Amino acid sequence: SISHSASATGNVCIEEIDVDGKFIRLKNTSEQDQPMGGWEMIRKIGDTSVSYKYTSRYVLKAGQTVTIWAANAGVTASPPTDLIWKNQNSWGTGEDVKVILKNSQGEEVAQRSTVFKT
Amino acid sequence: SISHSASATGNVCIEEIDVDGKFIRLKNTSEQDQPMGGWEMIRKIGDTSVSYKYTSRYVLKAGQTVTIWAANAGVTASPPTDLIWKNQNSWGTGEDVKVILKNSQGEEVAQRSTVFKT
Repeated sequence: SISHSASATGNVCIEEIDVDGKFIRLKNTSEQDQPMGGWEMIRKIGDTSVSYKYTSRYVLKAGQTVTIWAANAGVTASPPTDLIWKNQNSWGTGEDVKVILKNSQGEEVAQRSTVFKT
Repeated sequence: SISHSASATGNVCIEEIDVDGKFIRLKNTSEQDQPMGGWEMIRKIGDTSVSYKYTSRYVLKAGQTVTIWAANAGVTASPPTDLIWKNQNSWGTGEDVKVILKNSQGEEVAQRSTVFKT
């Protein structure tokens, strides 16, 4: 049934898209701090594609994660380890989700999918 | 530079191939505990395809990671969290790796890559 796919071209990799639809977690695989200012994260469930734009001064430090929770998730924001998506609630479950991460230029530096079949 | 790849058709997925060359970590993303008896990890470096056959009754519980430590790594076994690979030592650095998980039937349930390009 469940099927996962992933890719990366650098330090940051998308680690998990929650099956219950409450968070998206990224991680810095490298040992070098990655400035993520101006980066973008586009989550596409079918037709809709919602984009989270990182703050101008964000730095995902080495070997550490960032968990973008939804507003309805019930988890408060404690940056930098945890952040909250502004004005976007849970995306839901059962639908194919694909999350694309884009740098400041606009290239795709990472991806992750969760295609459901039956 | 460094690239990444991943695939999964079930609960168990491969989470990291050590760049230094000391461990291969998996995880049971789903809530279902997975019976992992007789499964095999074919770590394909270049031509060689060394493989680790699992115990008869090992089970990866929900949201639980297993790390197949090398012999020369220096970490003692502490099952079920960590396990050791018999007489395999280090993969090395700068080597393109591919670790393929195999179920008891012989099918592939996971995949990971770490293609290094200067």
